[PDB]
Amino acid sequence: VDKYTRARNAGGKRAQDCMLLAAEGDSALSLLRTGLTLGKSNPSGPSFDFCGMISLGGNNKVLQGIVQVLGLDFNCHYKTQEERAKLRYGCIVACVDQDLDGCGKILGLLLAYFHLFWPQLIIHGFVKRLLTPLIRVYEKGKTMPVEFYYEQEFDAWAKKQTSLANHTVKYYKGLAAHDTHEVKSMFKHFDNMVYTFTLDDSAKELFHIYFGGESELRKRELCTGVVPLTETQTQSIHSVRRIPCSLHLQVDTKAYKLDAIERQIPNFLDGMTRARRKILAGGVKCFASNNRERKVFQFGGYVADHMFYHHGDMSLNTSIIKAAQYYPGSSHLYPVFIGIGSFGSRHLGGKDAGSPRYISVQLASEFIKTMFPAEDSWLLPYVFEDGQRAEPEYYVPVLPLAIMEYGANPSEGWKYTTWARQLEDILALVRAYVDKDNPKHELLHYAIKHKTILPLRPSNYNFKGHLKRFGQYYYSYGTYVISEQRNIITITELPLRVPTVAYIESIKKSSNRMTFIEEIIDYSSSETIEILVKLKPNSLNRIVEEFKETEEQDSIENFLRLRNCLHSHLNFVKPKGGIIEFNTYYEILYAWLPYRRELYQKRLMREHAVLKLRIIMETAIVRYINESAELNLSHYEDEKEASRILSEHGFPPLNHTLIISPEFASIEELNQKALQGCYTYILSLQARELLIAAKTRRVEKIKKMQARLDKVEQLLQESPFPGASVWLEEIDAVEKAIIKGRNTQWKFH
Amino acid sequence: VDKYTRARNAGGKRAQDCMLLAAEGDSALSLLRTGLTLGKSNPSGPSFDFCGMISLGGNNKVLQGIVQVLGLDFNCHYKTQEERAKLRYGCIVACVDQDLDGCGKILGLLLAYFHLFWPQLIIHGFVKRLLTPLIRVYEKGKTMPVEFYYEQEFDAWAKKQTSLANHTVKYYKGLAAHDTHEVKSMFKHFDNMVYTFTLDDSAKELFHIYFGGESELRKRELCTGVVPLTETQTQSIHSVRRIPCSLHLQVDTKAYKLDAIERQIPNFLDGMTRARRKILAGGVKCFASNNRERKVFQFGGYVADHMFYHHGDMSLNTSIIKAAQYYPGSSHLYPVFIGIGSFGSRHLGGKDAGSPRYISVQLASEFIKTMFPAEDSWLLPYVFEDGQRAEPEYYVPVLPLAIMEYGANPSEGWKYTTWARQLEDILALVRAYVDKDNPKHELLHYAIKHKTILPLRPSNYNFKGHLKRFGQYYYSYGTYVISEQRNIITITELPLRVPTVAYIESIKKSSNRMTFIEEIIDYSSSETIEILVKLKPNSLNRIVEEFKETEEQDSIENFLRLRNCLHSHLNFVKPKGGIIEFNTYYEILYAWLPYRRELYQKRLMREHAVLKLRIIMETAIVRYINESAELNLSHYEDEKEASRILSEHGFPPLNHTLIISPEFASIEELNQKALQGCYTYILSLQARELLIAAKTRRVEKIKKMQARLDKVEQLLQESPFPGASVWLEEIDAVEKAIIKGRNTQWKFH
Repeated sequence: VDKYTRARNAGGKRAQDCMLLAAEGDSALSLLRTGLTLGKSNPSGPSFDFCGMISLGGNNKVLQGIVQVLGLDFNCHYKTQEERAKLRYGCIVACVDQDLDGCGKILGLLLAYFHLFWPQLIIHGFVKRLLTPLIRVYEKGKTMPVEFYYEQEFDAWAKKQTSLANHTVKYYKGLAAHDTHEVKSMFKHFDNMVYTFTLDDSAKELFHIYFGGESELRKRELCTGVVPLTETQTQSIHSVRRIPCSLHLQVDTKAYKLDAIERQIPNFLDGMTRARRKILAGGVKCFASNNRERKVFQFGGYVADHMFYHHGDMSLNTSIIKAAQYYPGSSHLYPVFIGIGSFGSRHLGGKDAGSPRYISVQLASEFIKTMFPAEDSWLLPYVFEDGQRAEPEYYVPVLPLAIMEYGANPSEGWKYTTWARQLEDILALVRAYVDKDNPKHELLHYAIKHKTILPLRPSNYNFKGHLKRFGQYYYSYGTYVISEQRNIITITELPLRVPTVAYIESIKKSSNRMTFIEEIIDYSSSETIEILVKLKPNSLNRIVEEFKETEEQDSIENFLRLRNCLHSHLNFVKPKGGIIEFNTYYEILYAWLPYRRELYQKRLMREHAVLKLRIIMETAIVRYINESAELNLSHYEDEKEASRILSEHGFPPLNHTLIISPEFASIEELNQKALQGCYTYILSLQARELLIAAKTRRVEKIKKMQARLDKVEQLLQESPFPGASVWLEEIDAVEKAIIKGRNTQWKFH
Repeated sequence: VDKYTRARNAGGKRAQDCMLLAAEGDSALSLLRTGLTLGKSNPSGPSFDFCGMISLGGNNKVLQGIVQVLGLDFNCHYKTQEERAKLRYGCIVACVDQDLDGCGKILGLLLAYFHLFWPQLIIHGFVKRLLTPLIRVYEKGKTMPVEFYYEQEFDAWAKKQTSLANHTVKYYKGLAAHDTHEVKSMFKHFDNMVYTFTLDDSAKELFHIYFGGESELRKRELCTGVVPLTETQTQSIHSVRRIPCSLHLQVDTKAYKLDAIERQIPNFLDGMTRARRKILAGGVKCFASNNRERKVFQFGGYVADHMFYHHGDMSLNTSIIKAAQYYPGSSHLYPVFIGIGSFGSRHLGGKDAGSPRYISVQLASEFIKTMFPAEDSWLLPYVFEDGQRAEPEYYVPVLPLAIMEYGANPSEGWKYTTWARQLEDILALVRAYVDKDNPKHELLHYAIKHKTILPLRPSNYNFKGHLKRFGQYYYSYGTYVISEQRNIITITELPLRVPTVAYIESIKKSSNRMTFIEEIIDYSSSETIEILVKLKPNSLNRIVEEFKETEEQDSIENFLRLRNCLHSHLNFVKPKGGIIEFNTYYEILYAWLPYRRELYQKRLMREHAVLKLRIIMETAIVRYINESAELNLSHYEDEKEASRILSEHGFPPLNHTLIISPEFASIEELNQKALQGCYTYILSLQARELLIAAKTRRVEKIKKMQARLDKVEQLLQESPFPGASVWLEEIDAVEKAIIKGRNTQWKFH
């Protein structure tokens, strides 16, 4: 009875005709109230005579709320027609958003709830949804648009079209996006919009997996991607208006389950989540003209406007602030921004940063120009947020960046914990893989059979303690000095990633050792540690007898808790989709190596093709320079006549815009679109560089481009793989930028 | 003992030398820890030997926390030197932000707390603050900047300068904005930065007013503006490093008290708060090139980036949504945006809007182009957020917009409630004031002596009920029909601004009238009301005997609560600063009328001056066209030589950039800057329009501009005030845009 509008004929004699429109949220209910009492404007349509509304967004108080209005009995089983004819409504029709959230959450729980208790209602048809168009394309002529209920049904349409300069493509992911014209239009044919769920005897196991525990089988299920619906499946759905449970659950609620765990766990190619990749791409795009200081809320507003960030601002502001912190033992070891201001210190974990009204930010632009090179950002797959081009799917850096900066996730949802690796020990291994004159190039012999002779040990940069390997795990230690005059113990270095004030409180709470120490003061600097622990008198002789001299840990380093264990949970997201757990750090590096050399081969192949057709166009223009006298265009002022004349004298037609600036185009689109254009690389000249003193320029340009094409053709013939000698120069420029940044305190003066 | 670092010599024998740096927040404490243990890099500076730190997170647990570390006794009075020499520190030194918040809140409460209990400590000097530069200007040459502690001390500096093309002006409103170089630089001279508070025997009454109740005297105090410090006062403060309590409280904590009540109460010129004025100016700036659709979070990100909005996004998103709702009885009656989507309905108060990920927005551009005309946005005073030009101080519309759209504030902080006024009754009164042939132009005879013959009654648009005046107040009524067959009462119209679902719950809670009715169902449309109240049998004869037939209210309209009283609290903000309460709606209109005609006079005077110097420049160029033959500049290729030659032949030097585009410049800046420039309106020609076929163009342009100057000179000589005939045409275009919008449901097709 909460937000429930009762139908007129509900519970009476014609209660087998009624529907119960079950909307999620509260704006969907406003759309339904607009559509149901639409009036005399459509006589053949629904109304409140046979439709009632109830809200959702609640085994809770809400799922016991539709039971009270349908008259459902838990003890019944509803097998025959006369036994399920004592319900107060004919069916339920769900009204959810077309986005990742509504069809994953509300429909998924409602179907699982009906399958758990009354599975004979999904059979014979009682749970229905209604689906509203996703994409509408509007012509500049006619008023009735062309509508698509799935995105693949739009991709199969617009691929077969001409230039879409007269069409407006418009996406509708939520029910609050439909205008009054088109919400009036959807309630013309309300009955051609209601689909029915069915069972297929695989839904038993699939409802067992995704809902109701069994986390082992969910971890076995979410390892692969989200395979979208094929063409014959969508045609078979539209033919009979019946959708199976297993297709909707596999496609439309696996995708929610993967969307929820992809904003916590980072991709393993670049080490970023989705929001951090938005921040990096918006920072590359923002600071490209002038590298001027922007404040943090202004750069956050830029990223929200231009990279389509729709999850609040305080998450965005703390992600902008968190990335640019450079204290000892921070999350980023190679930050992508420069923190002009006060971004917090090591003592309370970066939580004492300034307000984002006051602090500023700017790019690194010597690190970020060299780690993520700009001529490979045109070869990466991108995401599309409602038809507009946002951030890429994944960057591929030069050096394996998922194991270089160490960070965890600040939640107890999913397990993820990375400790950094030695830069001097990843560079030796990468340059053993790439270079052929590097004497340890038998790495290939044990990159397959795992026979590993080069090491990867943890970072120990910005760390004055010790790291020791005890059997299987590494341990970090702190340092201390003892004054045997006035018995103050001075703590000078805590172990890795341990903030100071939480350490002080952890000594405060342990009462078995608070009964020895008297007073404790933190006189530390902003980046070093100096803690005085003043002990009670006659204490040092008996704390040795309480806390024993173990070989792994002496008497003081368990008295003051100066030992840390480096547990490491390596759970990552695949590029195509899924979840992968790795179990050593060698495997993350091995996976990274295959992907990067294919970007070297792709961008060299792309450059080779573009140089081919640049040379073709410039040779054609020089040939027009030679015999320009035999073309009296002064009386050929009609464009089609000069076009037909130039078609006779062997000149090729060229799409000159796509030759000058190939913008995110692939190799095959360059091959099949650059030869279909007009003759406006000749018939659009200034007639100012047509003389002799500019022909030498174009002959020299052809000379430079031909030499560069010979250079690219000898780069693609190398050993061990194409583009190898390009990638060593990139490694050297990266490590010079990192070395120039480490001895400037990452300010780059 | 909460976040307290004990000074090293505190409480001992040299405890008269120590300081207690009391920082607000937690980033200030990181700055102080960076500065105190700065090391051997300055030997003559503070350290932890004689300085301790304590935080001020917030008569509480924190103000009893500095008592415990200073050793303050409530019963003592601390009059003589030997009685205040038993404290554990020498003084307290406050470290607060230079912004509106820190110096208003934390210093204000700390000074009031010390004045309430130990007033003999402010005398003889115990409460000190620390002053950090506000503005630094950096030269492209030298490295040491020029520093300013007050803003007036910067305005008196930069006014006396030359062109600031080699200086970078940089503002520091918060303590987290100081870089490493300059936080190291401020701790060189730490002792030239600590100022001491003193009493002046007016602070007794001023501490009595602002702190500790007495809201009557605060309402009497905040009626005027915030008069900033004069030059001789700041020089007298810097001479002896003593600041009075009364100057800091009057200037720096009145300003916080006015900043807090200026984001709730709107200005009376335009009817907007500060955030809504940011949204309007950013919407005018965003949708100016192409009036496309932008989603609400993208337009919010634009306003945060370009108009300097620093108060979160959900306040901004709900203000963008409330600025475009157009249901019956909404806040805006003339919304400034067009709501492409679903922005909520009248039934639950417009709080059932869509998510701002999905809904879109665009400008009105026929209303907003005519109410706020674009050639007066260059004559309004603006605000400056850290040296950059944000939103104006106040718009001045055409029609008095504070009394046309009715809205309240959704809080119990300050009283503000406006009910709209009849458009047909404000237009008659404004056009009686402006026009001289309008026969009721004796409005001037009783705009002074208040003798009022034209009325202002409430709106009754989008309202099907009744409005009746009973003595002093207006009352709104609802409608109903009674079926004497099956005793359902059908409610068809609720009174003004009353949402439906809250009305239903208000009938549900009253148990003395729920004992008669038994069902109540809501079959309303999106914009009309239809509620069925199904009563128990034999009920209608006795509800007449419970609820009497008063002349003001019959038996049904107090049974169903269909009567509303129109209380109206008219509290507004002045343009200069302050709080004004008005007590009728005539007075708001009278105040608005004087301001608008001075903008007509200002923009006509501005246009007159610009046309004068445009005619001067174009006449000079035509004179150069005449005798261009007598200037052989072919061997005068040196620019200074041709400049000195053109200075001889009567040609005036003109700043041509400021003549072509006068950008926010006043009349006197046009008069004293347009005559000091170079001769590059002649010596920068294309030499393509120098021939005969372009001289006719410039002679015709001089003809048009001379006719327009005669038109402006006869507009400034009118009656009753200059620019009167310009303002009637604006009223007619406004009311045609409003009439074109009311019968399109404010979609403007």
